[PDB]
Parts: sequence; structure tokens; C-alpha cells
Amino acid sequence: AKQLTLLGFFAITASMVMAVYEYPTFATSGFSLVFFLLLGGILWFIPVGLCAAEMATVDGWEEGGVFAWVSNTLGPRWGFAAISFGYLQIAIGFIPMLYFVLGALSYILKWPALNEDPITKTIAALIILWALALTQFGGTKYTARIAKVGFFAGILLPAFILIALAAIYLHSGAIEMDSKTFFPDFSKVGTLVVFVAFILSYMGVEASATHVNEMSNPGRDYPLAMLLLMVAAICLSSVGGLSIAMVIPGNEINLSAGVMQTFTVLMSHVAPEIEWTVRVISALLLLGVLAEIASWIVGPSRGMYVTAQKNLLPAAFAKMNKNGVPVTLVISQLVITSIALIILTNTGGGNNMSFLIALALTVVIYLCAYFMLFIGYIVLVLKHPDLKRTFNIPGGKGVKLVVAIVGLLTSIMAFIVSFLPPDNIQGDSTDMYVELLVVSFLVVLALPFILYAVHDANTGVTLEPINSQNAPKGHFFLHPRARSPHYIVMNDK
Repeated sequence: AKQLTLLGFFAITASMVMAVYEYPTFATSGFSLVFFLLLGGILWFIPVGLCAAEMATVDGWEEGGVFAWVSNTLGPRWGFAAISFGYLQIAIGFIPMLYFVLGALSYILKWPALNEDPITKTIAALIILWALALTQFGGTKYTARIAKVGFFAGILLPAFILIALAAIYLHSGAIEMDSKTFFPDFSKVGTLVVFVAFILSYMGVEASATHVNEMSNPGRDYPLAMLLLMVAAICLSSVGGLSIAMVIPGNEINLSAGVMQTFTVLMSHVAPEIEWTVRVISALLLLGVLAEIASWIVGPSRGMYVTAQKNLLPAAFAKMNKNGVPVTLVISQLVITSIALIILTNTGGGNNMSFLIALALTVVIYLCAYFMLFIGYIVLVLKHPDLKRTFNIPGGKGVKLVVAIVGLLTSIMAFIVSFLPPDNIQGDSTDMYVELLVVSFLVVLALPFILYAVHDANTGVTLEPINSQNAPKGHFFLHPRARSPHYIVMNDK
């Protein structure tokens, strides 16, 4: 007995439709971004959600996450490594936040040294990270809550204030030319590498797929959620990613504090009288992000305990303190994020390069997890056709293949394109982009593959799937990339 209206689903993963942080670096590509979101959604997004779902709704596969899906078609070795890119990609994916944080931070305090100064960013980055790390440790009773209050408060609220700020400003006066800048210049070197920010925008969906089952009539109900979710995300990202763009042109947009910058600019027009108001908006931005980050600190390692229960994970990488919160991982990833935070930022050209690079690294890591999803999916399609699926991509072995084949392509393309800069991401220069990024990525691709062989007597607890019904307060106000799916019921609780 399970019923989930198409809108019920939308509401659940609708939470990702908002990626303000990256709004600045979507703007760098001027007007093209509507193009780019179109690709993303049609060639990637969709396909991803399409295949991910069919795999989720398979007899015995609902409780998996593509540790499940993959480990059946591509086999074990592949599920562990693939499922580790749900967790790994997020260690790097943190950077972006920390920068956005410091960017807002800086604008609040008339301290443009928080963004600019790399030496100060690092020290300031960890301070904020390992602080949140602390709090979260104090049990995750709160997270969910704060997040529901936070994302409301901050990520949601400024958006209205931007639309209204940009829209009214566009009313009269004046910066990017809307006519035909629509297509990126394949004329120039770095033109694509931006995609990264756009693919990132869509990654995550695989999370809320299994949510399919509870659904009520996957058939249409579902390809529609996507159609609407994709359209909604494009509209939100298009209106925002552009606002900033209209009032700052491509060369000098600040990647991290780029958002607050747009407000300070658009405001200095509405009536300098309330120019300070912008400072207040920054506080809300930093708040929303802080809440979203704090929710990440704990979550995806819980997502990743399934590997431990199967021994897969080291004998030492399995322990939770009164109230769950397995800590070997949480504290472990924190080091990777901290160690990486001291490498990327405190290293290359300036800042814009450190921000954009962080996205590529996170996207590249996630790409690995996806490649298997598409590859294994086709294995499913073709090696296990006689099987039990609640949701079936609608068309036939054909559409199914061509659909899955397309997405794999889009990924690949995103993977490559990830690796060639223009050398000029608004000043800071990618002289060191392609390398640091090769050694950084090759360094990780390396982790889950080594842990496997390393070594092959059980203990832990039970994990209880979560559903449009359990679901702690305001889970879904969370990002899909990061929600875990199940409570660490130890002591039975």
C-alpha cells in the first residue's frame, strides 16, 4: 500500500532545483546558460533519472542506491567503488560551499580579504568546517530542522529578492546582449569547461528514485515529474544565473562572492538609501548555506555504512557513538575535504580558478559513479531483460538503449570537457589547472579501488529505509546528493 502523486515526488526532489551558489559561474557563460541547462536536463538530467529509476524499481533492488543497481550488473567491485563516489564526490563538493560562505561572509564585514586572500581563506575555511563538524557531532537531532528553517530562510528568500531586484532594474536603464550569444564560442579555448557547473546542478537525482515505488503510477506521473523538475530547475537557474549576468558581464564576475556582488550592484540603483540592506541579505545567504553544509557533515556517511555492514569497509572504519553518527568516516572525509581545501585554494592562480577547479574535481569524481550506472544499466537492459521492474522506460529495448547511450555520452563529454580550461577564468590563470586536477582526480579514483583489495566477524546495526512517510522532519528540504536513506537503528531506536 503506497501512493505518491506526481506532485508528491516533485516536491521531494524539488529541493535541488535551487543552486544559488553556483549562480555566479553560470553567468560567466553569458546567455548561453539557457542552452546549457537545456542540454543538461535533456541529454543528462533526464536520462539519469530515467535509467536510475528503472533500476530502483526492480524486484529486490529498491533498497540499494546504485550500490545495489550497479553491484548486480557490473558486479561487486563496481558497486563499492560506484557507491563510494556518492560519498567521495561530496568531500570535494564541500569546497564550493566554504567559498560561498566566505564570499557572503566577506561582504557582510567589509572584508574583501576573505575571498581574495587565499592564505586567509584556508584558515577561515577549516575554522568554519571543523566548527560545523563539532556541532553536528552533538547528535543530528537538529539538522533536518535547521535546514528546513534555513533553506527557507536563506536560499529561498534571497531568490525572491533577486528576481524582484533584477526584474525591476531591467525595467529601465543599464549588459550582456540577449540576441545570439546563445551558443558558446567553440571559437575560444576554455569555452566549454563551464559545463561542469551545469552538470553539477543536476547531479543527485539517483537519490530520490526508489521513491518511485511508493509512487502511484510511475508510467506518466513520472517522466513528467522530471519534465517539470527539469523545467523548474532551468527556470530558476535561468532567471538567477542571468540576473547576475545582466548586471555583471562575463570577464569580471566573482565566482564565490559573485552573488552578493550582484545585489550590491543592483541595490546601488534602487536607492543607495538602503544599500546597506544588501549586507543583511548576505547574512541570510551565509545562514542558508551554513545549514545546508551542517546537514552534509553527517548524512552521506550514514548513506555509506551499508558497505561496512558487509565488511567491505575496513574493520576500523565501522563505529558509531551513542546516537549513530558513525565517526570514522565523518571525521575521515573531513580530513580529505580539509586536506583538499589546503591544496586547491592555497595553490593555483587566484580564486576563480580555485572555485571552478573545485567543481570539476567534484564533477569528475561523480562522473565515475555515473559511468557505471549507465554501463550497468545497459547490462541490465540486455543481460537481464526477463526481470521484475515496477517502472520501465517507455519505448522498448530501442529507446531504452539509445536513451541510456545518450546519457553516457553526455557524461563522458562532461568528463573530458572538465579538463581543459581557457587559462583565463576571470583573471586567475589555468597554468596549473589541467595537472593539479589530473593528479587530484587520479588520487581518488584510487581510493575505493585500493580499500577493496587491501583486505576482505560482523557487527553493527539495522538500517531502516525512509519513505515519503517516515522521513524526519524536513529531509526533503535537504539536497538529494546528501540525504541518507535510513536511520541507524541501534539499540533499536
